[PDB]
Amino acid sequence: QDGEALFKSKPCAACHSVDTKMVGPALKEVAAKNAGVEGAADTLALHIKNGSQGVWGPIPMPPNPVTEEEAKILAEWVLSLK
Ligand code: HEC
Repeated sequence: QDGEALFKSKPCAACHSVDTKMVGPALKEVAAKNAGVEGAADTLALHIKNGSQGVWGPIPMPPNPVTEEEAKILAEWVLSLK
């Protein structure tokens, strides 16, 4: 309740997903990509605010209105997804 709920209010669900997918790699598939790199939370923060591409597909992710506070938490729950 201190990590998943945030993903809800966060439009990250509109594009990303938890047990499926639509545009970007579901945090589940992404968690496995940055799993070995548990310290990937810092790299994601730079890929979320300034968007990022080539890491998954030719679809650059538009910058989202997220700060370091929400970007950090959301990054902690995404890494703890599984
Ligand atoms: C559709 C406009 C998206 C919304 C809304 C959010 N994200 Fe996204 N994200 C999107 C795409 C298409 C991609 C893949 C980009 C690529 O080419 O690889 C992503 C990727 C991420 C990642 C991983 C970045 C990487 O591994 O290099 C993260 C950590 C991520 N997105 C986070 C994130 C958050 C927290 C969002 C809500 C603020 C969010 N995304 C929304 C597309 C879209």
